[PDB]
Amino acid sequence: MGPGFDFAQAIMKKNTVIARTEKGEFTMLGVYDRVAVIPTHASVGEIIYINDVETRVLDACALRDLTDTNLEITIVKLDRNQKFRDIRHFLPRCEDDYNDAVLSVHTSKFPNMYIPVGQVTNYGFLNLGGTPTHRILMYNFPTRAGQCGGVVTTTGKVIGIHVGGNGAQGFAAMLLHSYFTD
Repeated sequence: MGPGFDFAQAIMKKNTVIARTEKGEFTMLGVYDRVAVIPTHASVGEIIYINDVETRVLDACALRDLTDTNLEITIVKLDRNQKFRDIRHFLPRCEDDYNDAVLSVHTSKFPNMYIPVGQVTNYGFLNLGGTPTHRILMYNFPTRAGQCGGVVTTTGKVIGIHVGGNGAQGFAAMLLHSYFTD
């Protein structure tokens, strides 16, 4: 409808795939080459389905910060015959707060979904399903089941992926440029 949705659509149309594990279907953001991200609670194994194709997982790494605390991001390298558009230059370098964000989701259940979630707070510490977690972003939108892996954007920046909510508020793990230095 406007410039927020335009930037979000540009990311969804070229840099997402539908990932399916034993724990369900997730929006998965492709970042560069064959490297993508997914919430750690997706429990990625040796095999994953990508747009319903059986795919070997070449590597998977559940990130923690230097305090040894969960970040709820898993970086996955996919045995795929095709590279993602490199979007590392849209990633923020530091932890920050943001105005006017969009959460975008694409699964079987919720195709072509775009939610204007508004202002984003650097929340920091969250007990997320009983796991201490750092680098959490918070938005005052009642997000639901099926939205995990959703991409959080502003005009010009890809800032996080949706990892849960409490019924009133939604929560995303930060994406930083330093996670994807090759």
